[PDB]
Amino acid sequence: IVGGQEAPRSKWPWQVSLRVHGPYWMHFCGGSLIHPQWVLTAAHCVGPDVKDLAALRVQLREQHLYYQDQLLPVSRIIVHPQFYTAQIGADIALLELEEPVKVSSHVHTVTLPPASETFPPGMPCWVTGWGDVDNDERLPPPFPLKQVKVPIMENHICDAKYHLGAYTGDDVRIVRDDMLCAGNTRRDSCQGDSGGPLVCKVNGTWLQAGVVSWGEGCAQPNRPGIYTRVTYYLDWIHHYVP
Amino acid sequence: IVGGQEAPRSKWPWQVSLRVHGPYWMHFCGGSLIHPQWVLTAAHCVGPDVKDLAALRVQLREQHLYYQDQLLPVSRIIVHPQFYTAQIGADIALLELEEPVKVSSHVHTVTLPPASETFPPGMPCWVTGWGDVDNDERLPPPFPLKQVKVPIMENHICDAKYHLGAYTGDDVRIVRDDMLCAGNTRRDSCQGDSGGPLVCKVNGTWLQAGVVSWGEGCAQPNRPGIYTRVTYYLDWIHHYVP
Amino acid sequence: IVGGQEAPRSKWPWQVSLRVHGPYWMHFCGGSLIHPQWVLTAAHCVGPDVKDLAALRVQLREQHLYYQDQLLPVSRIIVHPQFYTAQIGADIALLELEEPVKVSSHVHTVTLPPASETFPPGMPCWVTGWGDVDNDERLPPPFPLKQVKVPIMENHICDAKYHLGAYTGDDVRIVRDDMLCAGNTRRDSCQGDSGGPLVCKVNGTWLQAGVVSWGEGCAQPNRPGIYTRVTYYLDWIHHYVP
Amino acid sequence: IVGGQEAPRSKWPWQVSLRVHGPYWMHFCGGSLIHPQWVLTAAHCVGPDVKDLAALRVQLREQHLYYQDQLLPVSRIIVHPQFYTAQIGADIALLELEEPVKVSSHVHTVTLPPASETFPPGMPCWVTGWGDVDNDERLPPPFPLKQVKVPIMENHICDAKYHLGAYTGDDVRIVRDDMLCAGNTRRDSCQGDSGGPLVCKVNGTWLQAGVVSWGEGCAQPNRPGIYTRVTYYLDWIHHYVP
Ligand SMILES: NCc1cccc(C2CCN(C(=O)c3cncc(CCc4ccccc4)c3)CC2)c1
Ligand SMILES: NCc1cccc(C2CCN(C(=O)c3cncc(CCc4ccccc4)c3)CC2)c1
Ligand SMILES: NCc1cccc(C2CCN(C(=O)c3cncc(CCc4ccccc4)c3)CC2)c1
Ligand SMILES: NCc1cccc(C2CCN(C(=O)c3cncc(CCc4ccccc4)c3)CC2)c1
Repeated sequence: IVGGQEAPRSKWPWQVSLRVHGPYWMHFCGGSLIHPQWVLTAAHCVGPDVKDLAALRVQLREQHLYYQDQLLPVSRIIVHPQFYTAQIGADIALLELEEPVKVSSHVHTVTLPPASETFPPGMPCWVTGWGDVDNDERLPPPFPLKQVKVPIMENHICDAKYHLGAYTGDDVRIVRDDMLCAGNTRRDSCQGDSGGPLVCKVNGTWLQAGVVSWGEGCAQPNRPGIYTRVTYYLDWIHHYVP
Repeated sequence: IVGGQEAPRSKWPWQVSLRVHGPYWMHFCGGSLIHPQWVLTAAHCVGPDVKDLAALRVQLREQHLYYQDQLLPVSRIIVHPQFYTAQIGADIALLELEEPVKVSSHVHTVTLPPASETFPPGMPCWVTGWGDVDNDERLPPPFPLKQVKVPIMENHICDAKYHLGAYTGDDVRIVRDDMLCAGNTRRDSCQGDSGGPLVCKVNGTWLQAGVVSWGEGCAQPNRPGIYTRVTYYLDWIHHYVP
Repeated sequence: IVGGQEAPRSKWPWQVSLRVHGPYWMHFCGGSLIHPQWVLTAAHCVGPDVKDLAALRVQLREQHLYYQDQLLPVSRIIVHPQFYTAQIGADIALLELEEPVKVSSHVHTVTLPPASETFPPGMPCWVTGWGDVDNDERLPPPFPLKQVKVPIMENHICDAKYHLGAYTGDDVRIVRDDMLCAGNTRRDSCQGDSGGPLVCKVNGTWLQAGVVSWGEGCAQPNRPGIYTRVTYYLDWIHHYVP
Repeated sequence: IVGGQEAPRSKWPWQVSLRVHGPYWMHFCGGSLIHPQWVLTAAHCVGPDVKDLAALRVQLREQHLYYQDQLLPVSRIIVHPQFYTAQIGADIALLELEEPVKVSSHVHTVTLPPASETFPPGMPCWVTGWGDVDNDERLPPPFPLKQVKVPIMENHICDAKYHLGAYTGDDVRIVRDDMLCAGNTRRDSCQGDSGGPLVCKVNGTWLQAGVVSWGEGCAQPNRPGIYTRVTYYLDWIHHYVP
């Protein structure tokens, strides 16, 4: 997270951290609990090449990374078949936990938006995670969960901005229909935040609008962060999670 | 260049090296002289973001990099408008030299192929360059030009090979129509070879069948090197090169 | 600390962490409370060149680094004058806290030995710290205070081992007289543990035998860890600590 | 070499490059030919631990490193028995080439000073080598041999300068009697240059005053380069070298 602040212990109960096995169980991406038994993440975090299930762990909300670890096993990794890279799209994936989670005031699911949600500029939206604080800048220890309120920019506008300073033809889409943009040069997502959520407060209720996906750097001029648009994959999500 | 060998001084008179301004004039991509005044290269070497002509220089066929440089200014950098990433394709570009090269026996153009040339499996082709001798293994000094013969593989088979060990849907194209595959786990192009030439001897003439573009690692199982298919872009090339 | 285990919360009440300001108050060396107002560390940790006092802070016994920091200012940095490098000797320094520690049952001073104390082989000695767990292997998060029981070795047997595989003359002393040896290829202190304590239980009492100084790598064959002999520098210490 | 410039081809016939075996015969230290069959160098380049002779190669004078190699095998490595670290002293060594060198104009020996030579405060002395052009800054390719003229600084004046801004006692010498100082904040030797010669022209004859050995950084305020005083080790050298 570039900008923002440490989340209060009371915010973002659905946030999780993905851990890969090695010298220690290192965090590599974020995610969200969208069902007692399913975590929503970004496909690039776990693909496109097939990974070893035994080398992965899910960690639920934690105010400080690694300090109160209760690693959970995963029985399935479901990656969207249309995925190869985040620029092409379909950067979305599911982790079915070996066991369901006992919900809490501190840890519970996040609501997926209705299929018609669009999230126009102006909506209060926050992206959260334990990722870098700036290009090539690691989140220092104790690794507090960070949050930052980011502005949503219309797709067609964001697309045109990505073409700024590039050789790419104005009529060839960079920011696709299944993607969403948010952030400016002071507020953004960054490596390590990938797979986590972008949530907006809609009608007195938090809705997960996107999944941290990619972008040209973090907080750079004319390069807002790109998120996998949740609405574009509800059909797919629902094939697996109740 | 993975495997293969240092190239005889009389072979590959069209090879060029692209240099960026810095502590010194560092090699960052290969190229190929296709007209006394034009260099063919890979778009990802100079894009998708536009860079400053002043930071770029072109070095003609040299046996040992940096050994006896004779840098040449560039007047125009022309990138195919359909380019954004190598996985998406259209990874091709043209560099206009401020001045037309005096062709000799040691340095001259390579022939472009006719739109019909498919270059099927079994054709003798060589990739040349000064890139890494293996994944994360730099070409050691005195940095000699390397060559390695590579077996070509039909697009459809190469594409399916790339699905082996991957979550990508079998019906989702990974290797595209504007690309060409060649190489194995012991002979391949690699980082730093990008933008250079893949030439096949066709009925008496060396023709440039491809532009080194990308792949998953170098000489990795089921991951041959991917090249931009020169025939596909012949129309685009001729719109600028006489 | 190489080998050993995370230390229970009750043991090592004297352990302290030294911190330098940067993105965060990063730990860089060990240290030990020898008086409510004085911390004993290694000269190499804070020397030989003069450093800005506003750049240093001290942390008393903390189970996991960074977790619950209570950073303490420092008034004075006293380095043995005969110190230049650890191989030469006199790797010992004193830190004067801005004010006395409210000594408690959990965090309190360690006892310095008598000048006559020798701490001979087969003795029960221990080293504690937050340093690397192996050569080029940082203590993983959440960084718990580690401890390891190490076997003391006579200074001359140690010097002999250090000459094995080296050009240095047999008659030339590597392990000097103001130094002490402990450890093997399975247990040893390492970078990050410098300045920390080596304590030995003598007739029902814990006595600080040395301060982590140097060695060739950590837990390497024929290369026991080398400590600054505290008995050697008592007059200097007493000259400052009441 | 910090500051200075490339050496004309005619100068420094005695300079040599020491190579270690790896992906390629990598340069690691400089050296000087003092006998058709003997090379003078620093002991820290090849010690304190004993090295594998099959892994070492010597390269006589080269305008450009690696471009026209002709590696010569070594039959013996003589490290001064008093050596352990460069701050302690005796940073000198001898390599005996397997075969006597065919001496000429382009490449021949350097003259060692008489037992009493002194080299007074501020003399035209030169240091040469293929090392870093600055702290953490490498010699870019094609790695031309650099030269730079450096002022001598009497040892007492130098030692005092090393004490400025340092804790070490004024009566404890850092710059030792078997050492010599040269250089300033704009001209100096650096990592990679170690083992190479420092020559001072006295009465038409170029004499080697020292061996590049150590210092605090390169060309740092109040920290001139430190060299092993040749005159101090003449007897030891002649015990081996005719
Ligand atoms: N702030 C949003 C965000 C969130 C999480 C991770 C990233 C990271 C994605 C990878 N990345 C690239 O710049 C990047 C990597 N690969 C491809 C591209 C697009 C093409 C490109 C390449 C080079 C220059 C310009 C444009 C961009 C760093 C930020 C970005
Ligand atoms: N052997 C031919 C060749 C020639 C020149 C350069 C490369 C390099 C391209 C970048 N590269 C990647 O692995 C790579 C980088 N970005 C994206 C992908 C595709 C998606 C992917 C990512 C991670 C794992 C599997 C697949 C692959 C290293 C080799 C390869
Ligand atoms: N396991 C004991 C221990 C405890 C704390 C810190 C260290 C570190 C000191 C620095 N270090 C060196 O190898 C080292 C650094 N500088 C100098 C020397 C002595 C000379 C030398 C150099 C190279 C090889 C052999 C001998 C050794 C790593 C371990 C070691
Ligand atoms: N310009 C002279 C010269 C020539 C060749 C190589 C070096 C290198 C020696 C190692 N080095 C150190 O800074 C260095 C390494 N270890 C020990 C010391 C002395 C003690 C010291 C350490 C840190 C700060 C101040 C003083 C200094 C880099 C330059 C320096």
